[PDB]
Amino acid sequence: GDPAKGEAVFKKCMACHRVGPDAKNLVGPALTGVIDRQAGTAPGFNYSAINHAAGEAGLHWTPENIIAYLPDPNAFLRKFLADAGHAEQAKGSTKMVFKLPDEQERKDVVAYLKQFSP
Ligand code: HEM
Repeated sequence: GDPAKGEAVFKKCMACHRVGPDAKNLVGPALTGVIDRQAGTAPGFNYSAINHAAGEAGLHWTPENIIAYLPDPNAFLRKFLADAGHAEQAKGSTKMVFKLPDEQERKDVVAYLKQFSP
């Protein structure tokens, strides 16, 4: 992944997300420090039941998980919960109504996000 190109891909995320110092929540949660962060734990953000449940079931945003998540957020979260033994909690839908199908763009945007996490 190329972080330089990733910054350009992030333009597709900026309508709802912010990264950087004192980044604040908007329609979506701040993404500073999201790498390896438990899903649904960004301070002050009101998550969907499914995004919250996935984190409680063990979902952490490793680079691999973000890459697999971006092409279809709902599909990823529902499968994660089912595989974990919490299928009953995968009936809802995530508030993130956006998809990034292209593999390269996904790799690059994740490379960019890694710059803002330990
Ligand atoms: C390549 C594009 C984007 C990236 C990298 C991205 C990444 C993420 C990630 C990793 C999460 C989970 C964060 C957490 O659990 O703390 C998330 C949640 C969310 N994103 Fe995005 N996002 C992108 C674009 C968008 C856009 C454009 C929108 C909406 C038009 C959006 C709205 C949201 C919302 C509302 C949530 C919370 C979902 C929920 O609570 O169910 N995202 N995003």
